[PDB]
Amino acid sequence: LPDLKIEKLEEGVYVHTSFEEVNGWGVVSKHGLVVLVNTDAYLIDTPFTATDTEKLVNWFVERGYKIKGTISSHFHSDSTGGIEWLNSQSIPTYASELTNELLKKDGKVQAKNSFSGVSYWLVKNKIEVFYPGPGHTQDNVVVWLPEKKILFGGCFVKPDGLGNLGDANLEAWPKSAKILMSKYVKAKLVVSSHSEIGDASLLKRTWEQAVKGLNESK
Ligand SMILES: [Zn+2]
Ligand SMILES: [Zn+2]
Repeated sequence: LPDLKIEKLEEGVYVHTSFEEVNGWGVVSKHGLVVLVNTDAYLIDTPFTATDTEKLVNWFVERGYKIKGTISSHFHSDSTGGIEWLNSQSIPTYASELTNELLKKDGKVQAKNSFSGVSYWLVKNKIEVFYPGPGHTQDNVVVWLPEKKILFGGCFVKPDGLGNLGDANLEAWPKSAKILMSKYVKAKLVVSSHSEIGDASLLKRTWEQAVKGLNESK
């Protein structure tokens, strides 16, 4: 099983990539980010496991950084698997109240901090959490970095195919995807969960795949 990967994307922005093996899929990988605000560090999604989340934390803590908060883009374990351990560490965890509501239903540990609004600033003018509408899941949120013009779209951004439809809203995804496009028309980079990095075109490609996957389902 490949090691938790950490790669500097640019100043103050790192992509963490963790790995899971699941029968009927082989070895799956998952991208999140760590975002620095000066010497404050923020986790955008957690690794699948407590153990990899710890490694991720330690890596930055040992380099001097203070883990100030974590935000999970949706309720599925590939974003939320580390929440429990981080809670036991008194490292502050966030999720929208819908994500938290869905985590509870799933029998999962909830984030300690939440918010009810479409938009929420985790750091004043530096980290914005935004809910486009239902897509991959009812609750999926994106994370925007205004200074850098980087959008982490989580599993909502699916330019090459929609992936797991298990909890999806095919009816709503096209609308949500358009809302996303209209909000962040000047994105320079778009980091997704299971696709390589790209520019703002990825948001259009998602709208397109949403519209396709929808038609297919009828
Ligand atoms: Zn998911
Ligand atoms: Zn995913």
